[PDB]
This record gives sequence, C-alpha cells and structure tokens, in this order.
Amino acid sequence: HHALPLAGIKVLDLSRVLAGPWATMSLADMGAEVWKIENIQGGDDTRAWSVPNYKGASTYFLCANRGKKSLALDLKSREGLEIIHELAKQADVVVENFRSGTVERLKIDYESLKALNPGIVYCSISGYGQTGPEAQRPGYDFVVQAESGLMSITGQIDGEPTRIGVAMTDIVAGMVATQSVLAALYQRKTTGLGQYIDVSLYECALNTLINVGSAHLNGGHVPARFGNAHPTVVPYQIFECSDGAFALAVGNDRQFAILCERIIDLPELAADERFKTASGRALNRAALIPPMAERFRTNTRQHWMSACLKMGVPAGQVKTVPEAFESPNVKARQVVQKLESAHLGPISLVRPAQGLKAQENAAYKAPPMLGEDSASVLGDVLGLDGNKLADLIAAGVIYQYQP
Amino acid sequence: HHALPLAGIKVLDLSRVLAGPWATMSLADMGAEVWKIENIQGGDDTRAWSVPNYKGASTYFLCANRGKKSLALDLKSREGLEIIHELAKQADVVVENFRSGTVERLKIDYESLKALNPGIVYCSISGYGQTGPEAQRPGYDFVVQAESGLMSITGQIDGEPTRIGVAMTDIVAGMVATQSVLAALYQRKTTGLGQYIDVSLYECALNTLINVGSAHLNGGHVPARFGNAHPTVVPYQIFECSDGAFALAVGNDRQFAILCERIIDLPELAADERFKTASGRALNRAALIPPMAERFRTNTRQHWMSACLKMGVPAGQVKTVPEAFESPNVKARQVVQKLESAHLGPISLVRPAQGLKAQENAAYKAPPMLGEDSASVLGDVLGLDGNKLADLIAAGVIYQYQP
Repeated sequence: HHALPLAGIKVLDLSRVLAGPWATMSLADMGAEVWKIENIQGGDDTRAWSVPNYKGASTYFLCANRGKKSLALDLKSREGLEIIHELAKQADVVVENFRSGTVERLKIDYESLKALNPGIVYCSISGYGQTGPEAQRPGYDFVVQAESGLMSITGQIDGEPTRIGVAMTDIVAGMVATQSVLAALYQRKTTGLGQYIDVSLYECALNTLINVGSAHLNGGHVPARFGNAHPTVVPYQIFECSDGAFALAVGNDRQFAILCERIIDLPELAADERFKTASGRALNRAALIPPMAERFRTNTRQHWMSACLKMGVPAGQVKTVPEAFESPNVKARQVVQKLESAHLGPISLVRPAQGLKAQENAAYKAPPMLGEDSASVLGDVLGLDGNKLADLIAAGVIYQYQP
Repeated sequence: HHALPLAGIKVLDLSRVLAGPWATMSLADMGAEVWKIENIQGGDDTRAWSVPNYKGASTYFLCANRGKKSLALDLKSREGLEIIHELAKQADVVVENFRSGTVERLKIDYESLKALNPGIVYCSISGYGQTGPEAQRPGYDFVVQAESGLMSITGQIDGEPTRIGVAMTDIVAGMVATQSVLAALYQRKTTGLGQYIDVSLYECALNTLINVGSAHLNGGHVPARFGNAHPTVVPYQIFECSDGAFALAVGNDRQFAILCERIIDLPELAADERFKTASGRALNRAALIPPMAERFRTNTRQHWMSACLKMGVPAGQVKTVPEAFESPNVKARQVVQKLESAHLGPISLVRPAQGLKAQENAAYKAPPMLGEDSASVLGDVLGLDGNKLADLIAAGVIYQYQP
C-alpha cells in the first residue's frame, strides 16, 4: 500500500543473539527482505533461551526477529555453503556476528563473498572490533557494560556498580550497524560498490558515555556516581513524597522559578543567586536539594504531579513495564502490534520506532519458527524445484518446519 | 582523501540538548554538512550546563556537536526567519526537537519548508510523538526512563528503581532518527521527494525493553528485578571473590561445562540434568548459583579471570570510565580522537562507531563555539557579501564569535 524505503533490498542474515538480529530486524522494518540463515541444530542461540516462553517458544527470540524468513541450514555442509554463496550473489547486504575466525573458516568471509558480488555491503559486529589485541576476544553485553564504565556510574551512590536491566549495549550496536548499512547502501547508488563494516560493541558502549566521557576527556574530570540524580542538571532527580517517590525534571531556569514560587512555595530559592541559573544549581546542589526534599514529604505524590502538570514543570512517575504499555499514547498511537504466526498464533511486539509514515499501516511477518521459510526462500530466490528440495532434506542439508 | 557516504548532504539542524544533536552529529560523522542554528541568547541549552567545564566551556556540549557549523541567529526576528528559509531551499535534511507548537509558531514547520523544498527530509523528535493525548507533553530522558519501565527493572533486587548513569534513551532516539533520515534519503534517490518523520522518545525507550517487554506481551509474564543477574541467561551475573567482584558471562552449554570441570572444580554441576542446558539453568537457578558463589570466594578476582581466559569462559571486570579509556583496544584502534578548536585548543572525544572505513582517517571539525561559523555559512551557502553581514550584526539578527 505504502512503499517502504528499503523495498527490493535483500539481506543475507547470518547473525545470532541480539546485536546483529536487531540490525537486520530494523532493515526489515524499513522494507528489506531478510533471509535469516540458522544452524539446523537449534538455530539462533536465543531459541534455546526458553525461560520465559510463550506456548513453549523463546520469548527472547520474538523481540528481535520480526519480519524475517528462516532458512534452517547446515553451514558446515558442502551443499549448505553452496546455498549461502548462491544467495550471496543475490544479496545486497550481509550481516554476521560469529566468533572471531568463524566466517573465514566457513568461507563466508567478506573477501570470499566480495568476489561473488562486488556490490555486497558486508557488516561484521564484534565484541572489540576486527583488529587490535582483543579482536579474538568474545563480546557479550554484560561484559561490555562492566568494562565500558557504564556499570561504574550506574546504581546507588554508596551501592555497588549495577548493570542495566536489559542488554542496552547490544541494542545500541545493532542500531549503529543499521546506520552503517544504510549509509553504505546510499553511497552504493553512486559508486556501485559494497564495502566492509567493522562495528565494535565496546566502542558503541563508549559512545554512550556521552557527557560523562567528554568531561573525563576534556579537563580530566573524574566521574562520580549520582544515583537517581544527574551530574549536571539540578533539580533533576527522584524526590521522596509522603506515599512514594516521583521524578522531577527541570530543564530551564524558567521552570525552576515556577516550581519554587508556584508549587513547593519556597520563593526564596528562586531569588537566591546560587540557585537562579542551572550552572549555579549544580555548584550549590548541596544547599538546594535538602530544603526541596523536606518540602516534598509534606504532600502526596499525586498532589505534586498534579501541581507540576498545571504549572508546566516536567515531572513523571516510575512505572512498571506492564504500566508503561497502558499509557495513553501506547493505546492511541497503537504502539503494541499484533502479528499472526502460523504456529504460535498472535504475537505482540513493540512496533518500529523509526517514525516513517509507510510503517504505520505496514503488515509485518511474525517472528519465524526454525526453518519455517526454508522451502519458500530456496524456491523463490534460487528457483530450486521440488525434487531438489526433497534431496536436500534427506541429506540433512536443510530443515523445514513441519506442523 | 576517503569519501564519506553522505558527502554533499546538507542538514539544517535546529535541534538542541541531546537527542537531535546526536542525530545530526552522526550524519556529520558519515559525511554531511551540518548547519547548527542556535539562538543568540546562549544557543544550545547544553551550553549553559557549565558543570563540569573545560576552559570555561560546557563539556556536555562537546560530546554531541562534533563536525557542526554554528550559526547564531534570532529565530523570532524577521531577518532570521528569512535566513532559515533560504537555507531550507538548499537543505537536504531538517532536524528539530522544539517543544510542541514551536515550529508552527516560528513558520519553520514541515508544511512551510515543504513548499520551499519538496525534497526536504524533515525529522521531528518529540517526547511522546506528534499525535495522541501526550503530544503536547515535554520529553526528558529522565522522565522517560521512569515511565518506560526501564527504572523498574534496573537496580538491586530489594533496592529502589534506578536510572542509568547517562541519558541512554535520548541517545537511542537520536540513533533511531539517524536511521530514519538515512532511509528517507535512500528512498529519495528514486522518488525525488522528502517526507516527514515522527520519532517518539518514549517509543524508542519501549523498544529497548527487548526481551523483558516481549515476555510481558507474549504470555503476560510479569517482569522481575534481577540486579546484576540476567532474567534468562545463567550463570550470567556478578560473583563476589575474596578481594572483589567480577562479571561472569557463559553463553552456551559448552562454556558452562568448561567452567565447572576446569576452573571452579565442581564437575558434578555439569553432570546434573538441571544445569546441563541453558533453559534448565534458568529454571534451577536457585540451586546452581549458591554453590558457585561459595567456590568463587576461595580465590582472588585475578585468579578467576586468568583461569577464565585460559579456558575460554567469557569473563570481565568492572572498570571505571578512566580505566575503560586505557583498555588495549582503545589505544590500538585509536578510539579517542583529538580535534583542534580555534578557541579551546585540543578537544578529545570518542570517535564514531559506525565502522565505515572512510571514517578512520577522516578529519573532523571540533565542536563549535556559539556563532563560530555564522559568517562562513552565510557567505558560502547564501552568498551574503561583507556589507550585508555587517548590517545583520548591527541589528542583532546574527552573532559571530569574536576572540
């Protein structure tokens, strides 16, 4: 109905776990055809992560594999490699995040596929990059959160370093890789040529240090833990109320004055030279927060949030994940999306966030069962007849999901 | 030397704070020319956030404004709007994250600029989107972390919900917006037309719930707090050693067996049916972790990490941000980047993570001073002569940084 930007782009998706699979899911969400190549023995690693499960299937797998066609294949087999190379001749993009040396060992490395298809955009996501001393080193989100410095600044001030409840660095690396693939496809419209992309999970994590890292790199400022407070914006933190906590976020000097004179009734704070400007509130933070905290404990959370809403002071409340999906805009903008799996029935996912108009009424293929699309991809893309498909199954080269 | 993918792309950057500025910095990192339009009174909001500062300048501003030309301008002035519209006729992209209704009030909204330039790709980043009940509502990273459910799952199990030490959701929204702009530019090479993009910070945050959200949406599983543990992968968490903590990450059943039989010397665990598979280790987590934790306290952190490295079990250590920038690959791959500011001297930043080869030897403009490039942009892009530039300065329409 509404054509998506990447229609006609074909992706040979060798990725697994989360970082790569999120990149190719995103390319699919923007209109690409994705051929998820999976090992016959269990396929993507996330398929084995069956705690929790929906109707016996990994829920982890569901979150990053919308819109993909699953071809279960024996990559080490002689016949399986031939299939990969025939598909690479048709492919616009290749994405892989195997351990170091795997693609070379399997002859699906960039140089091998480049000879088959010089226009191919080849994207490799690795823990620490393809060069340097730690190139051989495995990359996991939890390790990168520890070593990137994200954990050292996250958590309670006196508490221990804390990880994020999700694998945020893998998501970031997948989003960065999506940018790289898109920009290389854009350049290919002129040069006609592909190229190799080396995305590093660790460098993606370092990029997320933003203001904390730039202060360290410029002036040598040593990072500190601020808990639920911010290191530069004040008052920008959680405050305790009589019945519970609420998040207060003032961005500009005008909002702070409104808070003091119209909501918490401490007009002297807005008059004080220490607290008038945002730079002054950070310096004199120690003197500003305590009187505010005392004032907030006098009323309930709903009282303060209603006052903030009337007066225009940005405030929010800590919501559980189930509460978040009940928010008014989730219902209004139809954020939660219903897809139909032939075998699992309806599957609900958060819709793509790119904000392209052609995505609103787009119909998305549900996350595939292992090998759900083996015969469809081989028939449509390579023209394999029925007889050849039966030979491949008998030899164990391919697997097709059977109800 | 090495041409970048977006060379020749021109961006009219009206964004401020972090989400938008990160999107246009990324477009600049991939080769675009960016015209950062800033209010004469202080410019970007981050410029006022001078705690911490380097040589008196905001370090926060430095992290998201590499590669941009700063034009200090009075957007409400009659002459300033004319400049914006003349630049929009030359622009390939527009990016804005003003409060709701600002662009309409200033006549820089999408419909106004679309008539000037039908090919313009217009990207608007908002807190909750451009439609629905909360469209008028302000969007701040701290509020979205609270309300998206990220805080409810992050932090110690018995502790209070905790935010991330950086504004991760704004970074994610900027990265998503970069994808949207790129995909729309790719489609424009065929259709010849621009389009409007509506990126929602809140929906970008919901996308990051990945496996936690998909389990909730499929099977109604209620999320729980796991602290430094993972909800689905075991043993994947922090363990205490005699002298301190270390992060252990086993992804596959083979690594778990090696850990038990070759490192911690608890071979019975690998033999137990409960702990043999990853799905079984999550179910029987309560019985597996305690014996492992007891075993780790018998030796030092360095002993266990050395053993993990020899045997191939992925492990890591919690590093401070300064420690992270001393890691071997940061030095080898030249991750930290030195730029020259005319007025601040050398400025160090983390290099772009897209992994394009043309970025390795690219030279990047240092983050600009307010109005550092006002005369250069007006002269080069609009052909304004010296006499006209002097009139604009005298009337207060533009500001040029003076040493």
